[PDB]
Amino acid sequence: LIICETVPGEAIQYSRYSLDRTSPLAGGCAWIEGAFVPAAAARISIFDAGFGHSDVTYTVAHVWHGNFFRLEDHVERFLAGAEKMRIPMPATKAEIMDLMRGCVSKSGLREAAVNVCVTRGYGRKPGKTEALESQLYVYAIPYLWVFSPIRQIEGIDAVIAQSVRRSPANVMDPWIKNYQWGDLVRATFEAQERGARTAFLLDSDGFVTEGPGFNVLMVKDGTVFTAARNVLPGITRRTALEIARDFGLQTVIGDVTPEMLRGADEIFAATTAGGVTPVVALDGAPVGAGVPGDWTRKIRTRYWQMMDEPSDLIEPVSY
Amino acid sequence: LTIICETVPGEAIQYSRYSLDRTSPLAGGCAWIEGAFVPAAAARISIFDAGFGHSDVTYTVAHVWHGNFFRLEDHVERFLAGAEKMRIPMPATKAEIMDLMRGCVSKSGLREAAVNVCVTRGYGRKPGEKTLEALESQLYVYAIPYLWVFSPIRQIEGIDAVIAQSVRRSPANVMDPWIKNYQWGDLVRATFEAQERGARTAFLLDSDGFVTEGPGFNVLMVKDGTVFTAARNVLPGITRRTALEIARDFGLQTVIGDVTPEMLRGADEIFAATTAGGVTPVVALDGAPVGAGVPGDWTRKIRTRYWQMMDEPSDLIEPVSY
Amino acid sequence: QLTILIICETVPGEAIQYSRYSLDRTSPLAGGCAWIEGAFVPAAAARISIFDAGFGHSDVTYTVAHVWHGNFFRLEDHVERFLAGAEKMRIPMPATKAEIMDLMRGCVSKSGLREAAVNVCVTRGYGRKPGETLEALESQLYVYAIPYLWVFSPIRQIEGIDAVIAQSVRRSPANVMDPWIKNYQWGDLVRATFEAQERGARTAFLLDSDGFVTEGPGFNVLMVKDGTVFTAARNVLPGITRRTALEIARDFGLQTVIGDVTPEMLRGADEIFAATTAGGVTPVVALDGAPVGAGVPGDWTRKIRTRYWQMMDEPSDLIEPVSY
Amino acid sequence: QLTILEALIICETVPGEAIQYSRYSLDRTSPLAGGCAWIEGAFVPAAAARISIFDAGFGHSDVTYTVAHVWHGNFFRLEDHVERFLAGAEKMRIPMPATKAEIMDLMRGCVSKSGLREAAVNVCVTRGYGRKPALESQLYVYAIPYLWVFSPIRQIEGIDAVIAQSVRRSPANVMDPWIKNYQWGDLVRATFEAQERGARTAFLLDSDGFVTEGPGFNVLMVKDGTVFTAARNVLPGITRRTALEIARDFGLQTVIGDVTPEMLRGADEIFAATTAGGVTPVVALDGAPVGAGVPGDWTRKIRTRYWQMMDEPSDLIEPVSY
Ligand SMILES: *C(=O)c1c(COP(=O)(O)O)cnc(C)c1O
Ligand SMILES: Cc1ncc(COP(=O)(O)O)c(C=O)c1O
Ligand SMILES: Cc1ncc(COP(=O)(O)O)c(C=O)c1O
Ligand SMILES: Cc1ncc(COP(=O)(O)O)c(C=O)c1O
Repeated sequence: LIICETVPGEAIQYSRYSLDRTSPLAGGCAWIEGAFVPAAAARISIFDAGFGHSDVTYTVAHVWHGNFFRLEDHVERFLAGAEKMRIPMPATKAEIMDLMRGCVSKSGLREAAVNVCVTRGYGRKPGKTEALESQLYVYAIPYLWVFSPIRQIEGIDAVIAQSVRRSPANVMDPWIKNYQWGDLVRATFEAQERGARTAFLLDSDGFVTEGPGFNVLMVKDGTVFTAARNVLPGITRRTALEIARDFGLQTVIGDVTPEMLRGADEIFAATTAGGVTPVVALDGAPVGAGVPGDWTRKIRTRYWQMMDEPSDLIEPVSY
Repeated sequence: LTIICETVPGEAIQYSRYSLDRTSPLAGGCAWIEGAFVPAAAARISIFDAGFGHSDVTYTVAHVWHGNFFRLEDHVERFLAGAEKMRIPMPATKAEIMDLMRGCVSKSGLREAAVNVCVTRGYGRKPGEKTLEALESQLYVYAIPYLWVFSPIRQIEGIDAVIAQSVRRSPANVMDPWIKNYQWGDLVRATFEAQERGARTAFLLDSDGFVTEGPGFNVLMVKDGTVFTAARNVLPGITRRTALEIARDFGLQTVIGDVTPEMLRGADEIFAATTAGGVTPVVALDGAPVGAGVPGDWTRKIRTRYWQMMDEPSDLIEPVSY
Repeated sequence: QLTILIICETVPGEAIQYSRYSLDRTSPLAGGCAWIEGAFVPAAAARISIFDAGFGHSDVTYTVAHVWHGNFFRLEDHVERFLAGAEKMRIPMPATKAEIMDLMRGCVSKSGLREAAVNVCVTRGYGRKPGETLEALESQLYVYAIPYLWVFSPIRQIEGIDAVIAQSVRRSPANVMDPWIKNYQWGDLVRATFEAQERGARTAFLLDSDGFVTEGPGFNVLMVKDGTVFTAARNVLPGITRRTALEIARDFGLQTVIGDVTPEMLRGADEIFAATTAGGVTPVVALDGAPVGAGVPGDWTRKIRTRYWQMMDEPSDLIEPVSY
Repeated sequence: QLTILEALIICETVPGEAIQYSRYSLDRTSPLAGGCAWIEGAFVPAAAARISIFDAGFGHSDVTYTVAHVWHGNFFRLEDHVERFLAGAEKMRIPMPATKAEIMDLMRGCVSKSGLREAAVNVCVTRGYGRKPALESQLYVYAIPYLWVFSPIRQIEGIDAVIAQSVRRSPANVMDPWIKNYQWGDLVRATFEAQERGARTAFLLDSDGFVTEGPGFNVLMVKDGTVFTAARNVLPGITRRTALEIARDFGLQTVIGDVTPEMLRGADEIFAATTAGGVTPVVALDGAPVGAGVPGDWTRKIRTRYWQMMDEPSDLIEPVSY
């Protein structure tokens, strides 16, 4: 089922530096039950209901060129989903941001993926009081790619999965970022069996939702369409839609049919682990012209250039 | 959200009378983690195991009662088959798994225990990676004191339930309940709804409106000489399997097949079945009594025979060598 | 017994009043007139072949446009939705948009009815038409104009109705038979009506597979919360009464959102109302035995209802007087 | 263009095989010869049978029905059909305006007056169009020449099918396929999909991904000596019922229960079952051969036995008095 090669001349470029590895936390740092530890050594109690019940939600913020991107938006969504899942939060928004910034700073990574999750926990904590049994776990590790940097430029192929559907809103809601990947994993297997890189899942009514780790967007005659129901409201998606509106395009978050996809001018995936990815073939047929689309490239370009432009959306890490 | 427990004096559920020597640190609860038997309270897994971040894991729970394993072989076979269906390579043989489970219980000293075994997709190549295609999957095992979904008292006196209206069971073509798994998002939602509606538990319906199971147990009903229980969108429970064997031995018909809410509302009796507690009468449903509103005759006979099977020599029990 | 639905009682002084006139019954078409297989016929004589696939397969779609005070309301909107659904259903249309509107105008005119419901439907047909060619379409267009129909009575339009969220039935999915196409497949909707009756309410709202609010039997469901009007996007007919209510709402300065509606949204709503050509705008004053907001017809609902009926007497691109 | 039935009096059949029409002459001086309906109290020529446009059976599809057939002048399972018909009308809550005996007499009369020795006989009941010219339900009956979903040649040579991916079968908790009904929106969509993909017909899945039925027929499969067919979200067909009786008489096991696409793709044989044509081999599915790719061995024996039952005196047949 640390730094990476990227396309010369294109918008995705790691930082040019070298990491001080005297620190055992350099390269990847987790925070577990009050301790900053080397990511490789980070372990959780097997009795955490985050494991045995998948009673856990999370988000992933990224750092690029030493800048957090939309860290505040991420933690607010993380917090809103934990409230929806009814998991009490054992730390404030400010505290969580500080723990994430601490994991990144300690790791020294300028290109990084920062996971924070909260679990229902494993019962009373070692040692207090009504005191919360929820557990926060954080880690900052090298930036993750669902699709490689080369494919961020050259594009991927996809299928509409036929053997599995996305988890319904009234079973376990994709709106809450969650670790229940049973359907997403099955869809990844199906993609492999059919010779594609990834799969889009349909919901029970047959509408297009998302894929294993990314939102799905399409462009058609000057409008960008993306699903409202049975998907995570991704923050890459939010950015792409803000970019598209700046470019004068219209945006619609609403029901997306497979016929809409098949007729689309352009399709692309969006996720914090990779950014904006052209999808150039669907179910064996070309998407539009079969090459990364015009709007796709100009949205992807703007996305990466934002990593370096001062704005309310970026926050430099203090290392 | 919701070593010895109080039991009802004189009824069929009684713990072993004994003293547990605590000289060994494994006594009271023992886990097997990455090649080592450790005390349960110290059992920890890598946060990077996909069994966590993707719930890429399946498991079973077999129990020990009066120092006897109950249907250990059936549990391991089912566990192995679900792992195959989930496409998780198994890093152990059936015989190996059974010996780790016996070892955890033996080292724990517990005569009444719950024994969990699960396999996850793993966290990448194991430490001491010695080749690329050595299996990355992880097997974790633990034996801890026997767990009760419903208390020993409720096993005798019964519980009340609701049919959930705010959540449905995971469909077979999303993540199949037939594979025992840790994706409890819907089961936890149903637990919250029960609490908000003032009932002990909830039964979930599937997308077509049929009765499936609840949070940690199968649902069975009795009507005019037949025991009915869902086929689709449920775990094929081994407590359910035993209850149906017992029913047929009592002369009743058994039907594994679609169960409707109207069937439940007309039932003579309803009961829950799970390894974590056995056979539990369900005496009220959506605030209305089930049958005569007390534990039914067949439920009580099945429950009694079930616990007696923990003592009676059979192919179903395997005594633990402490 | 099931209750889905020339002059009926209305509330005196309120915005709903029939025309005061005398219908002359000399022409046998007066009071109700259908067009069936090239012929205008009295409504009571209107019959179709039992072998029409619109019956045996429900291979049929339709719309109902209404006449009030002798004015057609949004006739062209209706025929445009009608045609678009028939194309979605792949039923070839045996007439042009213009021809359809003329037939509908014909039926109303010949009926004499100043308050009427005008149904046009197209079926896959019963095979080769009498008098034929494999060339010729087999689809059948049927039309009728009969006295105006009320899902909820004129008095309930003023005083309000009570509803339940159905728990024993769900709305047909988009990938089974799409509610977006107005259709005659009312299996789920009839089940929901019976459940309403069993639970002591006037009607029921159906949820879809994912547990979201859709529509009721013959009407759309709208709600008002803190200055915004909400109504479902998916698994509903895009009603033209709904379309009109939203237009009115935005001219009152309210926001509007067509999109997913949850049961919890409804349970917190300030107001709830139904919308349909067969009766207009209906207050929903109790849901699942609980009061909706204050439990009386709500402020905005009453303004929207009032304005809707006023629009029947206001020349505009939306109303076309009937030539009697 | 929609093709639901391939073969709308006598049709061409495979010489020497089990399906053969009667050789007789129709007395056509009667207006009813060749097709006779009963509508609102009168027998009328089928081609002039018309119903009120205001019948809720049209405007709401508030209607259920069955079709029993006559072969070689014998009604086949007439009583079973009327009993299924009546039970579905009760489930749909449509009052029945005639007795079981009165229905069977009207069906027999329509056949007798038609003179058809091979006939399809439809009986339906609708909610009606209001107070009649008390109870408003309407019964309509017609006997017309026997109808073929698949032609007599393909009853022998077999057909090809696809599993529909563009549409799903109506759920039990929307409009239950268990009640035979005229709501074919989904079945028509599946028929168009079959046509687009170059196959003669399609099988529909339900919400959970299980195999249900097709447009006008049940789906059965054979694997290693057992016949499987869906339980949920299908009509409990009487051809299906007959085929499973024959299978059991032949010594095969029969299982009415959940059928997966994987099971179909693995089957030894697949066949369709319906009153409009009988038992049809399905020799290709999604462009792959079913089993060996020829009409299967058990399919052929069941089909042969089915047609021989049209002539063998038994509780299954009753001769029609013309
Ligand atoms: C029509 O009766 C109908 C509506 C309302 O749509 P209009 O406002 O009349 O266009 C809504 N939902 C259903 C199922 C209907 O049949
Ligand atoms: C299921 C799913 N959809 C979409 C996303 C991406 O959303 P975001 O842009 O906030 O990372 C994720 C992240 O991996 C995801 O898990
Ligand atoms: C969802 C679910 N259903 C049913 C069961 C009961 O199965 P068994 O009797 O094999 O323990 C379990 C727990 O044991 C379960 O988690
Ligand atoms: C949907 C459906 N399934 C199955 C069947 C077959 O049922 P029977 O064998 O009783 O005719 C029919 C008959 O046309 C049908 O309409």
